[PDB]
Amino acid sequence: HRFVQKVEEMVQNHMTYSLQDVGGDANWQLVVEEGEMKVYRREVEENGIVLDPLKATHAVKGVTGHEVCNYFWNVDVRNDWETTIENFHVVETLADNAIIIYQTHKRVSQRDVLYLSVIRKIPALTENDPETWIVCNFSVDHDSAPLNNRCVRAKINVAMICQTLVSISRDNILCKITYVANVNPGGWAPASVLRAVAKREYPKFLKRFTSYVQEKTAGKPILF
Repeated sequence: HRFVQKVEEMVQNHMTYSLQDVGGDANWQLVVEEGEMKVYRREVEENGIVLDPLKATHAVKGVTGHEVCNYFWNVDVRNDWETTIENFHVVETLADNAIIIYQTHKRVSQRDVLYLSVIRKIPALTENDPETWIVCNFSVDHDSAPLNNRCVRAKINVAMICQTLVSISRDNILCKITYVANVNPGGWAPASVLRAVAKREYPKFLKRFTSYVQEKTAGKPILF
C-alpha cells in the first residue's frame, strides 16, 4: 500500500527512540505510579501549545505482547474497553495489518482524529533476544475525511510496544509494555487543565486496557 514507507519509518523511529530508559533521564518526570505501571512526561511547549510527550511502562502477568497488541489494534473489540470515544469508523483497509480510522472523542470543543493504525511483529536479531509486537497509530490525511467545522482535528503519534518474557502456562509469562503518546490537539486550552486531564486519562486507560486483556485471555491457550 501507499503508506508502507511512512509506516516503516514511524515503526523504526519508535524502536530506536521510544524504548530508551526515561527513568534515569532527567528531562522526564515520573508523574503517576500505580502497581507495575509508571507514567512519565516531558513538559514541552511549541509556539505556546502544550505538546508534552508521554511515556508509560508497565508489566502485566499472564499475557503476551501479541495478545496485548491484538486487543489494542482490533477494532472489532474497541467498544469493550475504550472509554473516551463517541464514534469511530474504518475509513479504509490498507492491508491485513493496516487500517485508517476516523474517530470523534467524548467532550472533555470536540476533538476528532484521523489516523493510520498498524500492527507489526518485529523479529528478534537472535533467539537470545525477545520478539517485539508494536501497534503504531499516527495521523494521516484522507480525501474522504476532510477537516470539518464541528470538530477540532488532533494530530497523534501513539505506540504500544510489547515484549514477552517466558520462563508452559500463563503463570510463566510476563508482558513488558512501553506506551508512548505524542499528541497535539488543535487550537487552545489552559496548560494547567490539559496537563491535569492527561495525568488522569492516560493511567486510567492503561489500567483498564491491561486488566481487560488479562480478563479476556485467562484460561485460554496462549497466543505467542
